[PDB]
Amino acid sequence: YDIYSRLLRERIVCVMGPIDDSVASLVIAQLLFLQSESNKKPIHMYINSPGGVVTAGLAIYDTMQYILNPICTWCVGQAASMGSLLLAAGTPGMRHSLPNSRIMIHQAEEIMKLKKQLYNIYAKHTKQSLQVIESAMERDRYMSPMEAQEFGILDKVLV
Amino acid sequence: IPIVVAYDIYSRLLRERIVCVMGPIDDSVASLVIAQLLFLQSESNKKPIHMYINSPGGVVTAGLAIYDTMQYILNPICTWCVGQAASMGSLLLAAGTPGMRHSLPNSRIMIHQAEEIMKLKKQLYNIYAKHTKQSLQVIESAMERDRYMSPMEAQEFGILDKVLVHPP
Amino acid sequence: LIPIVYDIYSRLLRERIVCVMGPIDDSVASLVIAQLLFLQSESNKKPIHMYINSPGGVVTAGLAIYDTMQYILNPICTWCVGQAASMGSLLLAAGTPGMRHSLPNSRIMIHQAEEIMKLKKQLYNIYAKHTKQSLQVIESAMERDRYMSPMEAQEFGILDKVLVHPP
Amino acid sequence: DIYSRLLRERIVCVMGPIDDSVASLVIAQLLFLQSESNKKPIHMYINSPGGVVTAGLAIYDTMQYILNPICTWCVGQAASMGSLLLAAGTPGMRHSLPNSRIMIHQAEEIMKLKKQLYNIYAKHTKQSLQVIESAMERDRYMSPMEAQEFGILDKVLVHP
Amino acid sequence: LIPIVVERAYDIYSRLLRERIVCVMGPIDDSVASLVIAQLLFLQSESNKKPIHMYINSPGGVVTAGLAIYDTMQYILNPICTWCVGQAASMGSLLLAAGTPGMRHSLPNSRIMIHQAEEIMKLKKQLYNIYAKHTKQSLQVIESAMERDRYMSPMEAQEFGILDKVLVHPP
Amino acid sequence: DIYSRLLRERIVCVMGPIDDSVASLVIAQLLFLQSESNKKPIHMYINSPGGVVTAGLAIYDTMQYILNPICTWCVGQAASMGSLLLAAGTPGMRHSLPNSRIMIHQAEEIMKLKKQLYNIYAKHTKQSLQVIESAMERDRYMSPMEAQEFGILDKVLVHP
Amino acid sequence: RAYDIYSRLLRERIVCVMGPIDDSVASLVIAQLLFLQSESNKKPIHMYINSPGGVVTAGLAIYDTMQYILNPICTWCVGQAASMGSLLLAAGTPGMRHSLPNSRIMIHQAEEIMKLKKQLYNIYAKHTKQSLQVIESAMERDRYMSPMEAQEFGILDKVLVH
Repeated sequence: YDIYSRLLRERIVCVMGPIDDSVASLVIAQLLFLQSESNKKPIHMYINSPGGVVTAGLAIYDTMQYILNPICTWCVGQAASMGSLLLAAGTPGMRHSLPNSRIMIHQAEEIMKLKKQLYNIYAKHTKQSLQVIESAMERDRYMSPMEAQEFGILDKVLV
Repeated sequence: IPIVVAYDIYSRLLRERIVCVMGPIDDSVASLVIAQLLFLQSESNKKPIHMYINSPGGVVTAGLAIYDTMQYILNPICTWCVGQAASMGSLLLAAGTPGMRHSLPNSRIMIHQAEEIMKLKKQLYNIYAKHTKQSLQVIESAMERDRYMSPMEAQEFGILDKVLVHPP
Repeated sequence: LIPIVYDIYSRLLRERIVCVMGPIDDSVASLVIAQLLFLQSESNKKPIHMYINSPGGVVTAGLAIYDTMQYILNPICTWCVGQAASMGSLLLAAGTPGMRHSLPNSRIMIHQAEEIMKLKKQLYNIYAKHTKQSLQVIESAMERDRYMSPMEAQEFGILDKVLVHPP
Repeated sequence: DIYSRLLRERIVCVMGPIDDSVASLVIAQLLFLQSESNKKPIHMYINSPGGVVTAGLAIYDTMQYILNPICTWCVGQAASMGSLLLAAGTPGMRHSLPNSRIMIHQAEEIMKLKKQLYNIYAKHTKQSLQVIESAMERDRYMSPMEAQEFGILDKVLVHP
Repeated sequence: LIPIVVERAYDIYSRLLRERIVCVMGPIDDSVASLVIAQLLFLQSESNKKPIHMYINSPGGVVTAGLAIYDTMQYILNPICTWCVGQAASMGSLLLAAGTPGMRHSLPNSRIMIHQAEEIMKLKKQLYNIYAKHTKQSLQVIESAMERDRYMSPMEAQEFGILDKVLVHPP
Repeated sequence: DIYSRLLRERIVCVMGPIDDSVASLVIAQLLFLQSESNKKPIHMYINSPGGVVTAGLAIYDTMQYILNPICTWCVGQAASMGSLLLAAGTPGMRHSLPNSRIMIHQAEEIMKLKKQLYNIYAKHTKQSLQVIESAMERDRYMSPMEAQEFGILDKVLVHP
Repeated sequence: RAYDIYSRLLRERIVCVMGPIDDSVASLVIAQLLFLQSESNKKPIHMYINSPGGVVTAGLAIYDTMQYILNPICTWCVGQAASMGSLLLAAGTPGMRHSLPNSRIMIHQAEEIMKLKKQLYNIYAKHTKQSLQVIESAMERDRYMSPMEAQEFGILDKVLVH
């Protein structure tokens, strides 16, 4: 057992380092395998992502929403734009984050269309309207997890 | 890369009859996927295979190689789209057992891609028509247009069979 | 990389399925000939399947594979997958007459000091021995650089049968 | 692996520059060892020229999350985030061998980022904010004996 | 990568060593010389009389590495069975001729060539003498023929004395 | 593996540069061998052109904390930090082969670190600090016989 | 392939020193040498040399280990032995330094270079029985010596013409 494999036995899936197509392949593979291992038990996902490809991160967001396990997401260190989506996509009520975490939401025409999809999915999961998020995506700033608990991304900031 | 107990994670999923086609379609990916399928079809003549696509494109002859073997295998084939199925990916996506080319709601799909390339394009046209039922000039118009499509819109063109907003 | 427990190619090798995929170089020539001589060691009458997907290759490595294929008594079924270009077509042609197959969309193509023109006569000669067409016929085919469909490969004798679904 | 045989005896070797890759290994060993037991401590060997700021924080809050006592041994150089991790050891159990060197030194999020480091240093070293603010600004490696009066180490060890 | 056929599982090359087959394939190097020399020493320890088959496909290589292989080939008391496949050019031709007489072989379709710091001369003068010993040709025929740059058919090499049989089937 | 076969026999090979990477392994191997036996000798073989000072200092620190007698064998050259390791063998069992090549030669912070090097040589070579000053200034490798009179070695052996 | 047949060759006490002598090769060679002495203090060791020389301070580390050991060392030059590699060839036990019929041998390779040059001369002089004057003159010359020239020089004892 590699420690990553030992962790996977306890249904802990890491996402750390920039989300590329290869990390997505491993994360999707583990998730599908963890679903077939159990259609009931939770899965824990640890997010430390400085960034990610939009179509890669969208594939993981799809897979998480279209899987029947409860997904608990933990912010360790930083969840940049693509990671903040994946954090906010964990099952509502079970999105934890560590005290000194850093969250950032901010990121031709097809890119605007996909960016429009991101606006819509962020509005659903954080339960803000479209216009609130339209401004909050525009501001290129990190935020502390206490502000993110109020903004609606996190549920409980864990110390 | 994770291990599971000693199978690699992919080696475990291959037991669940799942073929991961990700990344560019190249000779190695085709060689590996063709070989995977030959094995899986030797384990059963009837059990549906699941092929999961996230691919930006690839070599035209490589995608045709997987397409050919997909036709020759007797098993049913679920073809799922996670992320994107561009260029040759859309042919592999279209090539599943008609009626069960499933997909995931936020995917993005793109059919768009001397005389060898021209004659070869007239082959892609015919095979898209057989799976998507469309007419040849319609395909040539759509293929000529370079813009992503949605899984709702993809199902209206016929490439996808069912978007799943969740497991049913 | 490769699905392992005893990767898939060792697993395919066990059923006498010998891949030649990617270009034919001396490195792959060394491996392919070794597999053949092993498979002849375990059983001599039984079939061997060779799957060819090659864009081309170094002429002297393919020739090494070619006369190795001739040397063994096994019937060698060749399967053309995506490409049999240049030497791949010659390796495809080397199968036991009747058993050189293609998938319905593969592209087959035979176009390629003093030794190179002498090497080409050998290529002329060896294509002719396997395709039964005349010598000037083969010199006319390879002078023009074009890919040709599997239906045409049947009439030229390179294939014997294109298989959409098994009989 | 001599490294994996040191994991059986509850030793985590944070050596080399701190990066997200080093962070993934380190936090994973820590979470595993807590699952093994909640009583026996974790021995942490720090030797790091430098570190990604958010990586070192990810170790620290993982450090402070676990119920284990964490024995922190500096060997060689514990610098920048390595000094946060060196301070991050449980109070009463921060060690060094006598030849080591230590350095605390290191867009509004950068300002808030540097600010949150001040608070954590103040919590564990118990020095006031102005003391730590000036000290981090001083680009100077400190000797362990200076670090010990500054409070970062409980014990400097000569021939234990 | 190499197909791992199971038996403990051997590489396909390790399987062929069991059958006493040494694959000298690719450009001859100091590393290939070490690999090939070690295999030959192990094979004599394996059997003091049973033959050793050497498959040669070498575009050439460093002469001082080729000679190191050839020297052990001469030293080893077992019969050696040198098969040309593909090509045996420059130093690979010397090993092709280094097998026991009447047992050096060539596939019907191989291409063979004997054409290749003043040691370059004294060593080249060495190569002529070893070619003279093994091909049974005189020194002058070798001197003039080695300067000709041209691959030779297996029939021409047969009549030169390098190889003893070109066949189509094992019989 | 051959190197781990030597570890079974209590041999630790500092072969090549003393870099952060190799210091981590040698420290780890040393801690292991202290646990295997609390009394049996530990043998060290040195062939080092040099390395980074802070990593060599981490090796020296551990060698001093390990209780056991450390036999330092010079095999090849011991340049810069390797000679400090060689001089840090427990007195009475610092050895070298006849044809070995030995070399002690090497901002404010480098000065401070280099002032540390002086004393650690001084207390092990039994030389006055001004003497270490002059003999650490000259860029010249010295024979094992010359090193014995300076104070680095104890025996220059030709056969055991 | 490379490193398990050599593990087999370690079994019958053959140490392959091939490729340029670098400290990694030198450190592995001495590690094998001490290990083989640890197996038996009296049995022979076979050394196979094909090296286009290498780094002098590590070749002296190899050379010093060879004079250290109790087991007799037999050096078999194959191919070419150059520079520092020729020092290993000379340093086998007198009476056990051999070569193939057509190997090639060469003895040619700050104050440290000058001092290193002097001590190499003593080693060659001790094991080859020449005068230091002969070694100076013979070490300047760049030429490779034939095996028969090397036997008469005294570097080697016997050539395996048989």
